[PDB]
Amino acid sequence: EPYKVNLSQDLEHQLQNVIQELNLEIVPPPEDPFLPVVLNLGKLAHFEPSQRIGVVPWSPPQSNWNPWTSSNIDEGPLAYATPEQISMDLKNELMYQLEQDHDLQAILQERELLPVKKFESEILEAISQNSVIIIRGATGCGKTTQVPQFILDDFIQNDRAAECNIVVTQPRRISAVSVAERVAYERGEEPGKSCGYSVRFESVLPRPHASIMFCTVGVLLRKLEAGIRGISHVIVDEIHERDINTDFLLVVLRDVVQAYPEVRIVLMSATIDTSMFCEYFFNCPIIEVYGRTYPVQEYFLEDCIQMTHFVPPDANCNLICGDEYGPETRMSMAQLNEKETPFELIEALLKYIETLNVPGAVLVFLPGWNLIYTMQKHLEMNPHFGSHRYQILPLHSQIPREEQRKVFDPVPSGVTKVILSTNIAETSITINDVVYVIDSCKQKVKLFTAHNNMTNYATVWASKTNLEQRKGRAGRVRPGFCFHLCSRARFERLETHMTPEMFRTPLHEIALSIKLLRLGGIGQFLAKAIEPPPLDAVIEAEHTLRELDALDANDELTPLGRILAKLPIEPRFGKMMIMGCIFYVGDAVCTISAATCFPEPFISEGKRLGYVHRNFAGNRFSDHVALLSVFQAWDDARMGGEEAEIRFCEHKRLNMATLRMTWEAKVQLKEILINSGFPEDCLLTQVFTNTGPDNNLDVVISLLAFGVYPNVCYHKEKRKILTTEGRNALIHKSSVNCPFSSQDMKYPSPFFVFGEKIRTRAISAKGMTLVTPLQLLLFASKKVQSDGQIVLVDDWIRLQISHEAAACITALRAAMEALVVEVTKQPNIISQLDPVNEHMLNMIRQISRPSAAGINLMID
Ligand SMILES: Nc1ncnc2c1ncn2[C@@H]1O[C@H](COP(=O)(O)OP(=O)(O)O)[C@@H](O)[C@H]1O
Ligand SMILES: CS(=O)(=O)Nc1cc(Br)cc(NC(=O)c2cc(-c3ccccc3)cs2)c1
Ligand SMILES: [Cl-]
Ligand SMILES: [Cl-]
Ligand SMILES: [Mg+2]
Repeated sequence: EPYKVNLSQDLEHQLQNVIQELNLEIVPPPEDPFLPVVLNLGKLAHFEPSQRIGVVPWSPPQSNWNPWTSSNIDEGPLAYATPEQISMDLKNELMYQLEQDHDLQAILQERELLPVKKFESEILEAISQNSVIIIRGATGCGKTTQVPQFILDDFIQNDRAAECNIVVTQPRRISAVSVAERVAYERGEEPGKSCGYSVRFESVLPRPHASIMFCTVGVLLRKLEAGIRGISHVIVDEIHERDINTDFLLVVLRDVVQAYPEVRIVLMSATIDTSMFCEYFFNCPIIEVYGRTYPVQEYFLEDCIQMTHFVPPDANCNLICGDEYGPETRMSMAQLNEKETPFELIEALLKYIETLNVPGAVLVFLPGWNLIYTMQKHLEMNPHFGSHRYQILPLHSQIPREEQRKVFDPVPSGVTKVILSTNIAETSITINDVVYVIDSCKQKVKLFTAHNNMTNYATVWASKTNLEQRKGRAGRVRPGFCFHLCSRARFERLETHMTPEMFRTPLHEIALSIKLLRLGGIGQFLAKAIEPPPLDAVIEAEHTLRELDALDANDELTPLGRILAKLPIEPRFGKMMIMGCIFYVGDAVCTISAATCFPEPFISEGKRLGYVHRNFAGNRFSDHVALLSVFQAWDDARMGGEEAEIRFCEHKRLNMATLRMTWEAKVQLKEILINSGFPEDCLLTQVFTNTGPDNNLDVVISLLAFGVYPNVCYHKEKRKILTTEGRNALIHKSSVNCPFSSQDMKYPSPFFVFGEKIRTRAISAKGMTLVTPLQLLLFASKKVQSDGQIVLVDDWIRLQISHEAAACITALRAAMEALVVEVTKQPNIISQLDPVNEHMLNMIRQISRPSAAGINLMID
């Protein structure tokens, strides 16, 4: 039914007077109430379109240049020091370290036994003679940790240390950091000397000479605006993962290596068909790397049920079982849901592994942290799996690096190490005690569908290549056992390979990177990829960027697009942050934005929020206000020094690591807006109240509606909400807006904007913030139609509201867009806006108020 909006007569008129002063078109009302007219003003201001394939330039290392900071070395000995001097000094330093440090000699002795060591000479010849090589070999040979070292030490030992600066790309944040720490440790160092790392919002720079930067590809791409300056070698690691940014970088690097053949590219791959990569890079050589494998006995779901005598409480391949297996096996398998992972069978399998009386670690492949937590809980219930007999360790990207390194530690005699792992343990790391693999046969992939703005953290079937790779992890120390939890018939219906990310990932961020780097057309450049993305993804990226006014009608980068290109967040949040700067609430909007890059700081364990966490929300029915209020309290507690911070965080059940990384990310976002010319004064920390009148916070909530659009919903009763699609959905358990018990919430408005629309067995809105009907019209709606008493918003909900208010508010939206265009041309103008534009912003400030829509959040 149409929702009744109670806005005052004075507000009606003030809106009309601002639209008067903007000399703007109040789209008049229809004659026939069944001829509904579109209120949506077209664009009221544009960027002067520009005229319409570039190569990223390359230059080699040189002694007076810091390639990591992209700046001349002017202070210190290294400003004038000769390459010969630098090389002699680094060589002398290294030989002396090696002859003095006994713990270091011992570590080198371990290095010299890695399978890859035998191929050191062959690898180094191939690189010295070819612009591009591929190093191919089984996971655990030592490609990742040793090859960057082999190259550096080659230069150091041959008196040319100064001529060597290596970029190593990794498809994951966790790999870039872990490998940097591991390689530093192998060289008797911490990151910051010969090794360093750069990931989104965190870096430890290496020394400028004879050094290795481990990064994520996203970092190297954002740093390319000035070219690859002072680097001898780009090692692209784990190319077989088909991480989308790695696929993208291979396009860039192939044009680099064609134009600048003195550069060295080294691609490194697990044992897959690398023909594609070889052919792509002008039939470059492939260096085979190998060492001792062992046979691994493979079993499937039928073999597992039979040999454990286990009994449980697309077509279904658990009803298919051959006649060489007994009837209780078939009857038991046929009771298992293929969409579930049988946690109880995994327990039974661990117990069967005991009876073999061959000691070794068990690696369990589980798709996400949810099934690792679920497995871990289930085990730590049964006292059989206590400290006396078992060390059960989780391995996922989000647990702290102290805990992640424990998977490599050895375990007391008579205790069995069990690793409950994501696919990090498939090809990117090697745990050395492993004799037994239990394989869920599933992957976790983020699927996004634009048409309905639906996110699905999907549990999908692994590939045969994934099952073969997972089986290989059992056969590094002795003959091993791999227990696949899929039926033999399910295995026959598995794809050979996962879909590459390039085929199933939104491309608007890569599109911005192509345009910032002057590489040509989005379509044109992506057509040269090794396996190009689907057309509809390209069209969808171009549509997103034009709608944001990041591209002009000639598909060229606007001054707005150039700032969004530089901000390492979702473009829509980038634009939200520019709007925050204009309203002088930049700090708060940079915090909302930074927080989307990290897990929730609330340690809530998948249950409904308790009293302490709900309290951070005040009277705003907003997960985002809760998050801003946590940061304000945390930042106050931190005045008391580290231990006061630790105590505040564990007394409030907060993840301190997440609050610190989010804070660092906010500081970096603010720096980029500063260097784009936004004044310091629009980005200051602003104390606020989450209970009393606060116009700064009202504007932040208006801008959050813009940021998360089109995620709007309407509350019916209890946890039931109506989505943009006219569809029924649930309030996420996580939300301060989820009813703790049977007490139903009394929302002063039924409208919510939210961070994520999530598909599981149902549709969920996670990260929910109540907005007024005025904020809906202003920033949480594209198309609005009026019959003259009733408005239809994006074809999914109706408001009973003045035709004049609705059209006046839609015009404010259009007026606000035009100012954003003008502000991005010259950001310092926000200091000194002409009066009509201040009145426009004051009107948005006013209709952001709860009072503006007849709401008082202090009276329930
Ligand atoms: N943090 C660590 N602790 C212990 N061993 C490690 C660690 N990191 C790597 N290794 C060991 O180094 C060896 C080489 O690993 P890596 O270079 O990743 O191989 P590849 O890249 O060829 O798969 C393996 O035996 C692995 O177990
Ligand atoms: C473009 S290139 O390939 O020639 N070099 C290159 C390659 C890669 Br991967 C990363 C980086 N730099 C960084 O990641 C960072 C630099 C800083 C910084 C700190 C203080 C002052 C100035 C810069 C912080 S992170 C550089
Ligand atoms: Cl191996
Ligand atoms: Cl493929
Ligand atoms: Mg590797």
